[PDB]
Amino acid sequence: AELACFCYPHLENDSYKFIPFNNLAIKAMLTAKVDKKDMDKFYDSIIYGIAPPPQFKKRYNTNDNSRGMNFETIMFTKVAMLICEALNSLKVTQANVSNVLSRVVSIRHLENLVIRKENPQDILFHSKDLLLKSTLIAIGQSKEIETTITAEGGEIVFQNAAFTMWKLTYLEHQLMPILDQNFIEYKVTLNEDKPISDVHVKELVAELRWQYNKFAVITHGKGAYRIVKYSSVANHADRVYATFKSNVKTGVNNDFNLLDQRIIWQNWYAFTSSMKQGNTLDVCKRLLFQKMKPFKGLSTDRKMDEV
Amino acid sequence: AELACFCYPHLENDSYKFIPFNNLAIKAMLTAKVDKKDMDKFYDSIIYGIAPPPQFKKRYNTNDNSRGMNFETIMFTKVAMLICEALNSLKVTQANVSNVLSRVVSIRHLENLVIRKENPQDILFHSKDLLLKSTLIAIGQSKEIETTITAEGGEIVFQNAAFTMWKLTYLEHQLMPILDQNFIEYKVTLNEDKPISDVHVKELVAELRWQYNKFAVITHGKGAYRIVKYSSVANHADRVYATFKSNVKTGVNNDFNLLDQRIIWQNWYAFTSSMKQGNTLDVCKRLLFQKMKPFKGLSTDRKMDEV
Amino acid sequence: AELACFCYPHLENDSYKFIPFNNLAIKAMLTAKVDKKDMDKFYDSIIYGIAPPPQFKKRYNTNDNSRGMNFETIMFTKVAMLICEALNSLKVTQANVSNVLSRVVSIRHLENLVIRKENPQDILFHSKDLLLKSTLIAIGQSKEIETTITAEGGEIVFQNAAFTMWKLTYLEHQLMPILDQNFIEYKVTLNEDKPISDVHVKELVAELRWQYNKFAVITHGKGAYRIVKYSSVANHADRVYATFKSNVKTGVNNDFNLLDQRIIWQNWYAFTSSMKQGNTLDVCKRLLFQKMKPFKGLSTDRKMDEV
Amino acid sequence: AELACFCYPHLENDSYKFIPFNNLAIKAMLTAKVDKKDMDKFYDSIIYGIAPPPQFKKRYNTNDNSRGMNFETIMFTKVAMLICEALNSLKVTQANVSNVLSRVVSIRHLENLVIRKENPQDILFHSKDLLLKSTLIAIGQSKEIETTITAEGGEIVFQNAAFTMWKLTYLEHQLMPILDQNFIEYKVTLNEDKPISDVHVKELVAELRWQYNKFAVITHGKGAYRIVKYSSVANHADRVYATFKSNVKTGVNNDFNLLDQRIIWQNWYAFTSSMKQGNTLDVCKRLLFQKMKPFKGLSTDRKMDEV
Amino acid sequence: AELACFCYPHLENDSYKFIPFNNLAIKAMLTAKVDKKDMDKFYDSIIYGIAPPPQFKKRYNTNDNSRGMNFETIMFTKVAMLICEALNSLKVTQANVSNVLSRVVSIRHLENLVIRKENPQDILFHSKDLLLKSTLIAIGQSKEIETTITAEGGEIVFQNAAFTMWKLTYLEHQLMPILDQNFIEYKVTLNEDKPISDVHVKELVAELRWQYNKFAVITHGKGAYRIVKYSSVANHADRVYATFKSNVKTGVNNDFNLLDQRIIWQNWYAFTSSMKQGNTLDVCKRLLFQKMKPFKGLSTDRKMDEV
Amino acid sequence: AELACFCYPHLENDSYKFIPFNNLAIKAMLTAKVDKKDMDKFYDSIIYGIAPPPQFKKRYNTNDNSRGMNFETIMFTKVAMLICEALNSLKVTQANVSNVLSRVVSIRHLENLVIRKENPQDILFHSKDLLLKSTLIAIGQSKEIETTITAEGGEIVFQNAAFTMWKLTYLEHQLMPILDQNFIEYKVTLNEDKPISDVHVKELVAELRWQYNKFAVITHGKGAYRIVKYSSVANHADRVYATFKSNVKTGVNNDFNLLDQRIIWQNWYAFTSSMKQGNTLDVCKRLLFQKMKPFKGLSTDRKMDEV
Repeated sequence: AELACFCYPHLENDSYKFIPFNNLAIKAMLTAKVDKKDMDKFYDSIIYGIAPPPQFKKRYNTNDNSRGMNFETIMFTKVAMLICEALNSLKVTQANVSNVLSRVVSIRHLENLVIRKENPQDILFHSKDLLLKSTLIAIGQSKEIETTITAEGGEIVFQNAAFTMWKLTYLEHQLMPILDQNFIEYKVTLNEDKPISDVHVKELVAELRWQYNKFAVITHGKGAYRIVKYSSVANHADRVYATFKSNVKTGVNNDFNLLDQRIIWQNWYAFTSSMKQGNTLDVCKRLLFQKMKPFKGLSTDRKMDEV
Repeated sequence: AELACFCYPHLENDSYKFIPFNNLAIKAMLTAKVDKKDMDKFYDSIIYGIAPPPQFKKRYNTNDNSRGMNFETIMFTKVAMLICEALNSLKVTQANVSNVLSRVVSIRHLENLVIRKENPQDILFHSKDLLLKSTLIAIGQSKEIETTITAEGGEIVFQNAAFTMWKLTYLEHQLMPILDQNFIEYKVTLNEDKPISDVHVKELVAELRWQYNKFAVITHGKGAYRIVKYSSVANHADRVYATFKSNVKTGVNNDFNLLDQRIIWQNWYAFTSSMKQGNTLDVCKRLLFQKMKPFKGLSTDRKMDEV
Repeated sequence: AELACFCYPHLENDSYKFIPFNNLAIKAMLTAKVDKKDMDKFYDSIIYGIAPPPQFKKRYNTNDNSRGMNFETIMFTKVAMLICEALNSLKVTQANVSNVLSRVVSIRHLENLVIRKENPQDILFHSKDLLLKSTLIAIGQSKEIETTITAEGGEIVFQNAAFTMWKLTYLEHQLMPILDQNFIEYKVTLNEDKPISDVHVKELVAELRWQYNKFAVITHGKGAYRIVKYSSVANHADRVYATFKSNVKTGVNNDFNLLDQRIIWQNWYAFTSSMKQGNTLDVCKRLLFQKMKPFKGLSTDRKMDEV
Repeated sequence: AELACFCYPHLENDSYKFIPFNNLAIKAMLTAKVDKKDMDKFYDSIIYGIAPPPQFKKRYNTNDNSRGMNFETIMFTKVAMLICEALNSLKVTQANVSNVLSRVVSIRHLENLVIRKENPQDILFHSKDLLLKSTLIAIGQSKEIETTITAEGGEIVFQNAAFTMWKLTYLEHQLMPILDQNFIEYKVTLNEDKPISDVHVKELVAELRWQYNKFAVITHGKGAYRIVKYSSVANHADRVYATFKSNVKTGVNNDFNLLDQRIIWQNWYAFTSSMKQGNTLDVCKRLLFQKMKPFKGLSTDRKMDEV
Repeated sequence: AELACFCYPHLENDSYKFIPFNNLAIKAMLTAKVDKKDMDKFYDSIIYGIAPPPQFKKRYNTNDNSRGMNFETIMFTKVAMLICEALNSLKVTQANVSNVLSRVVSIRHLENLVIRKENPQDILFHSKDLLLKSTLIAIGQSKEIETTITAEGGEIVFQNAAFTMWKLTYLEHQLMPILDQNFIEYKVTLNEDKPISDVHVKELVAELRWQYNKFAVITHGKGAYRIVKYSSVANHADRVYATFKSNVKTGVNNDFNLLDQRIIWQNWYAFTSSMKQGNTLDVCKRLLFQKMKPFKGLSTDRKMDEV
Repeated sequence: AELACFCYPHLENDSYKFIPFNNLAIKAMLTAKVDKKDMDKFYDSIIYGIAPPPQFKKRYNTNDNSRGMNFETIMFTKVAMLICEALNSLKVTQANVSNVLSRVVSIRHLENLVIRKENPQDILFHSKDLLLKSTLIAIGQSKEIETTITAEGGEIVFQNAAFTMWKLTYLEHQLMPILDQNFIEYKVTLNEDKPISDVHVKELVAELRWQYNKFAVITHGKGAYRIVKYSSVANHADRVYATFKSNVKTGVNNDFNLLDQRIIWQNWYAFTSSMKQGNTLDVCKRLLFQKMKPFKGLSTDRKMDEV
């Protein structure tokens, strides 16, 4: 999921521009015999242009690899272009080139932006500005946080004055869909990164308790709630901790937003808050299984409405 | 069926213009939690633009509502545009905005115009003028009456020097088709709103008696005959009476054209004429079931032709 | 439509038995070069058994004949068997063999019996007795008249205490279906060949006037009403007159039952009654086009029910 | 849903036997003109045998009726046979004939038994005894209560030492399926009609709270829990009250089993318990909307398991 | 893969008989809430009969488990029957019941026997004797070794005077097929468990070198060669070592037949021979990666034939 | 396969231009009766333009000829255009016209170029220069040798610093595909026509021995390796010898590049080297069957990698 999997740099017109790879060039690369010291260099397919460094092979699916991406689809091309336009608007310098490209990002998030972008009803279709801003945050090249308007997208299943809830269409993705057919994940974005009233929070918590009782409300600390099956918070806990460590080992400032305590699942708030307080993985995961104790009457109200 | 279900007003360039809704914006609105005092205001979906007031929800079909319209079809879009072009040619003022938009109209009539408009053989395809005039009468913003050239359309099943008979293709509609598969309805329009000869009337009555003996000839008082199954005149009687009352309660001038007595079904002429004389619903419906008594030899002639 | 098209006689066990033809044997016959004096003899295909006399060739469809029957279907076989069982129960003698077999009958009527016979819900499926009686009348080897229980069949579209109305499924036949896709014909059979009350007649005439106004009520004189389009009574008039002549030329007693005058279409009753009075074809057909003059209130009642 | 819709009585061999109707006989009946005083007598189709009294017409679907059953399917036949075998094992007397046959029962319940019966893995397939007992309770001719082994059936979605939970496959029924595609209903049967431990009850309540939070736990008083959407308890409340009245007006002993108070939804227990105390409909329905107040920690446990 | 997954014991007629499970009974079991001390007891589904102990749940596929078997196929039933007939011919005693049933066997091997058995051209179809003997060795209840005639089966791709080579059709299995679409595995069985000539060995080694150069020739020590991709010998090495340990820990006599040294792949013969000499896993696997050194001219001969 | 099968010359603008034939014109020609002395002249179809000389008839497939090409496909047109653009860039003179056009070339090679050309990822799509150069060598009008960049194309199955290996997609060709479904052929092109290191040769020989052990490495002497089944080198040997003779009889300089001795199959190098030394066909083919004798350890290395 490194940006180097979709494009390569080219100083042209005294500046850094980025070019999408040709899937056939990637195809050729995957069949190449490469001298060891060249595993980290761009590959010349001769017939189809430059291709990613052979050290990234495992990122692409083959008849003996399904943990990668389906680079021979259109989406791959579209996702690559999406990345390039955003990177080109940055005018990166030799100094930063490898850093940007070495950055691992979410392919699903990017495919979702493509789907927004190519949709004439979606603002992103009408605003190169928002589109760029939305992509920039998605590829870690922006400080702003993802809000409703800049969201990766999906199917809106609930909306309020303060939040917007999306169903992540990952199962139906072309590039790198989720493989487990029993997967189901939602995302809640703030419409505005400003203070929210108790009332408009109550509405959100009521909808999650009623419509999604079998889901845990968590967050990856980037300003958005993630709705995941309770039987999945373990993995989520794992990956977020890794990412926390990485930045601690990478020196990268870990700015984890715990979000509203009233909304996040108890155990998660614990595991997470512990992590921030700079703790160990094992000490953290303890709290996810630790059956704890500490709005109300919501289910009853919604129940009564229905009746 | 209120015009507010397809568009919203926007004072731009010092005048009122109307914009079609995005189905996805409507989609989002239908999943929204709305504070009570906002049920009558346009909804901001954020991602897809403005959407109709949430007080109109029941106008759209969902997995738990089939009494609405299939707003996620193209037709919806087309019908919305149709309405907008017509409304824009009016240059409505703040004073009249809500009135026009609050007006309930027939969606089927509008889908039928779209079908005429997009048909290169149909004049409406070649005349923005007629098209506008045809739409204006359809959305109650014109005084002229619907005649053959401005008809909602359908399949011409009979034509004369004075009339044109159309089969209403409602079953095969995209936006809001009739659901009962045993439905069948025709419409007869005058080619010209001028006096008609006895002869050219005789031809029309002969075709209705022969080809449509199981149909009642009625009218909704807007200048056109409606051919409906006898097992349906009850509902028709109901809705036309309501509309009569509404305008009496709304102060709106009720100008009901009873049309030719020689053509309209006896009982209907009664029920209707009674209504005009300002009577009660119950007093009116009496006459539809009251087996009464009072051209001829027509069936015999047509019968002889056949043989 | 001669019985000789489905079977051949074989004196075995000192009596006449009849055998169904093999379609392939018929197939071979149709490709045979036959000496003139053999056109009226059964054909030996050698490989597939006996086949009908080559003088009947035009009775079978080929790539250059569609006025015949589709003898290569199962139905052909079934219809042949049907005929044989009935003929075998007669124990025909040398004296009568050729007469029975030379008799022209209706193939559609026979296919309809097969459909009744093979239907477990139909009595004919449970009674070899009725089945035989029904077939015997169909192949002109019985004096009884076709009544509801012995009817050729079809879809019951109306039933009363005295009559049963059937839709003739000829379009969907396998052996010799009607080719004109705009064909539509009904048949009314008496449930009992006894006197019928005025009331139970009124019900029948009311259903024909309401539900079938574009149909003429006639009869071929064999005791059953035939409901045919007015644009078809001409042909019907023709064929029935021919059949009348044939029997007059054949000496065969013409017993034509005009049926109830109150039900039969006026002009038809005339044309027919004239025919019986022993008249000319031209003198007879005159009356079908002669726009004449002489129960009531029926349509109004049915109309009122509907409303 | 009266038993008279599937069979008719025939005293043969000095006893009452019951015979299934032929769908074509029903078909004919539906097209019959019947003298008023005969609306309550069995109809003779002549060709297809006896048919139900024409007063039951609305029980069968036609091109202008979808509130009936699809009698032209196999299921109809199967369901009819099912009923007959059970009724025949009773040896009903002239005295009781009309009572048994006039009894309204659930067609869906009967189709479900057919599905059990014809399933070689299901005991009912191997035991004419249980099958009969299961049918007898289903057609109100038995005092025993429906338990797991005699259940109408469906898909087992949960099972315990004391209960068995079934998904009602009504949407996929042939004879009289539910038409609303958003329908979903479950049924919980006791494996034994004996006292149940608190523990094995706790398991049942935990599964309903976790897996079916959007469902109300009610009962029709016949010894089994019914799991229905909260947006449906209104209708359920209505029909059960009617049935309560009917038996009070019919003098039929109303033995309504309120079932465990710990399991039944609060408001329902109220509405129901009120009904038994002999109260009014309006006084009863009050309690369904009356947001009340009065095991625990279950959701938390199940939540923890998942994690 | 324990025999307890397909059947249960029943002392009937003073002896032990085994019965196949009903898939629906297994289905119910998988939805059951079971008290801990009952995880090792047979489950009573009530409606579908006995089912396997809930402790084996993971052996069956569900919407959240693909590492099990597709028990709802016919094959499951067939494989179960296959096992039962064989076990019933043993007349097992209370003393041995649990041992036999606790035995883990290969499901693919059993599905392959079913395919042989149901094939009229295959001897196993004509000999209950061989069939039983073939099954008995497959479920570890026989001392004889699998030879060509008693082979699990597959597609014969090569045959000699001494051996028979089969392609394992695992990908196309119904019950528990291989999931990796790039899987390919062969099996070589001796036609007779007697000494083989050098010549008829040479033919076998020549066919493996030419036609299967990218395959390693190994064995699981039960008397048959297994042809597997070199990129798979690692797993094979793992599982065979485990099985070796198990029997050492289980006290079960480990009789591993290294087979011909001239045929088995060098490294495998090492790894294996080491294992027998009673060594450690790590010490054993060393030799599989240890690029060693020590018939000929075979490829050249085959190459020349082709040309 | 003569260039005259796709185009005809036309001196226009004082120079030679070439025009593609219309398939329908060819179609007409194939049905023409031609006077003998006209078999070598272009044919005038009158309606579809000029067509090839009737002496080439056997080059086109008909309902009684499958040894030709499917000229009624698009590919035919495309391949013709491809040839014309290349020939037009030559500005051929009257003196050379017939020579160029009489030249027999490979149609498959040309279809492959079309596939490269029309592929936006392929350089040939972006460079009229390379495209022309690639075509020119393919139609024998260039001295340069085919290298990776100018290759006919196919699916890249292996690539190195010095070579590129392609799978010839001949089976799936439109114009003149290979008919034997068991056909399989590869081509190895040098990326640069410069000296290659021993190492980068070793990689190529290792991939051929491992992945293609059942294939002979040969060459047609034009600078590229051809990978063919050993059961096919006979034909290859035949055709290359013919071509050698032709040029010796045609006086055309035979410049046959034997390519690397370390890579070419032994026997082939012999047969070929013999041919060059100017020998007889029979003397040459001897060596292909003569089982001879004279890098290593490669298979073992690759084998070890896999494990």
